[PDB]
Amino acid sequence: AQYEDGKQYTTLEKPVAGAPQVLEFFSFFCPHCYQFEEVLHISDNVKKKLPEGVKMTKYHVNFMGGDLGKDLTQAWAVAMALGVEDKVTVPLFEGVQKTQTIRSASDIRDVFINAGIKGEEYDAAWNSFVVKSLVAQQEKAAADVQLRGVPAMFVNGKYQLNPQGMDTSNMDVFVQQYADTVKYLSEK
Repeated sequence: AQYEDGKQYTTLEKPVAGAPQVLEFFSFFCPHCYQFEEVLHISDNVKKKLPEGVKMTKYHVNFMGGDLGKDLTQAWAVAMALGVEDKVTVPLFEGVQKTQTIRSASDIRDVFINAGIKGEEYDAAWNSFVVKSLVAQQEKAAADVQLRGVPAMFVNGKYQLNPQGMDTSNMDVFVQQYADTVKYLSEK
């Protein structure tokens, strides 16, 4: 075939029921996630080729960057609740990996403040139980697939993207191949 299990994707031998349709994991500490987000715009290009009626979910993970890592998962919970993912993603990536000015929860918060979320609104979110459950979900979803590496994408709880088996000569070509795989898996 042209799409083979084990070549552009793998199959979970322990499929996850009731999963988000398209589910992506990242970490602001993860160098390839940095590339995926601002150089490649994977999420964006996947969305453009996804079918009618498909929800795209993106979650942060704890297992990189110790204490800041968890903080970052809480702050991504905040970003989701306030619907400001689009406004903090880029400055969080550059804060952790480029400029290295994010060293504490406080520095994380600054990115939000500078992006126009108000202090009280952020702090309110930060401490809210609605955020607490969104942290739970991120953890639960990573747990359900025993996730040990990012970036990572799963489709319908049963297939996992395998980017190491796609050509990386051309970056544009890598992305289309990646997205087309997701669409393929989506229709399966």
